[PDB]
Amino acid sequence: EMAKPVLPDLSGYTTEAALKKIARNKPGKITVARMMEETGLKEFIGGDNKMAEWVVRQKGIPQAIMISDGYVNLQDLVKKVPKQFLSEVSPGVYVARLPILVKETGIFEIDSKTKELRLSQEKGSFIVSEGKMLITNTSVNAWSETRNGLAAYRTPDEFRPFVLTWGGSQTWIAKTKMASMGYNQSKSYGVSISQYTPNTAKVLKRGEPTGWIIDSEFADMWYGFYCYETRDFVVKGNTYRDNIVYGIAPHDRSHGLIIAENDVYGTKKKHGIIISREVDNSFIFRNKSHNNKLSGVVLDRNSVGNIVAYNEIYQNHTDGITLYESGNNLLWGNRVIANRRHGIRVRNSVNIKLYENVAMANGLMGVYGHIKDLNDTDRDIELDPFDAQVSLIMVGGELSSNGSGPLSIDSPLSVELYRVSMLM
Repeated sequence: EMAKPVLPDLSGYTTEAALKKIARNKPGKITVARMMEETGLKEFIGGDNKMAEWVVRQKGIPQAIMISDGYVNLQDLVKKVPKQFLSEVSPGVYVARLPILVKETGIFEIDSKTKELRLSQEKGSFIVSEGKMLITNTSVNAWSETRNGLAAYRTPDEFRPFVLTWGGSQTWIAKTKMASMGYNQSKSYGVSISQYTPNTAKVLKRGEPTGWIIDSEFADMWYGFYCYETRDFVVKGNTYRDNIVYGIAPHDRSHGLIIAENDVYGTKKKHGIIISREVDNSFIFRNKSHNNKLSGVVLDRNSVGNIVAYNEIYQNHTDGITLYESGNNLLWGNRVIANRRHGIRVRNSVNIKLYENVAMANGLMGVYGHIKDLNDTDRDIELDPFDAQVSLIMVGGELSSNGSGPLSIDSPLSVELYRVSMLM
């Protein structure tokens, strides 16, 4: 019998507040130099021996547009960078034919002056930032010069331009549209916020990256959003639609995240929203997650101490919410409606608290709890251990009109139920 959760205040996460976030007074230095001189690029590309695909895209030794030692905007880049590498094809509309690296001391901005920054698929363009970067009231899209359109998704391994930020960086995106980014390659999922690989991290010690993404739209992305060892990142007021694998997908010891008031739908292969592998102490609230190929919302691989609250979770093709091996979480007052399978499913998770959830008209159970032996499976039990136990407490809310019944919990360690409505 606890009190309603205290959810983080979202009032200060606005475009106006984001504009006031970078230092524009000290102009920066613009260089077109070699990719493989830079840690920001080697870190995910690999050694000199991995440079060939880039040599092919660029038809020469691989280069990048590099920003450092101060502030640079897109309009600045256009003037100082050769037209072959960054062209204005119509007013406000640019095509980058090289990648852009914001170095550690760089500060990079795109604003409403830019109608569209097109990143060339053929030429191998992408955006990496180790510094400060702000993108507002504009469009950054993965662009196919061959098709003269968006680099629309076709196959997992086909390169598409992406955005990636490294440890010690800070990023703010607001009122921006991005489409067709990312593919099945490390750090290249689409929009990725990431700490350095552990080897590079024990050296640089740059500390975890952070930032906001607000009131923006992301479409046809491999992952709408991805992060790795990321702190207090904010994702609010966005639309993630028709993305490929995942809508919003925090990973790997990220924490303090705020994922709120997003509308996530139409995910083609998997989940609307997933936090996987020790994504702890985060907040998932007031989102709509619907019509996704698998679950509406997933907590995976020992992702603990989270609050999932007041989300509208409906018409997903499997579960509303699935908890996989992720104990000690609170689900408060979610409305989980008309998902094809279960409303809320809990596998191998203990101390799950279900308070005031409405689970209605799902195809199977309203709430389904079970255990499963994961030893003879593809699971790396060293990296991701598990315990075949399930336990939960349910208080209030309502379970009704579900296809297979209100609840089923098989072989529970313990289940307590208090004043849950289950209508006949």
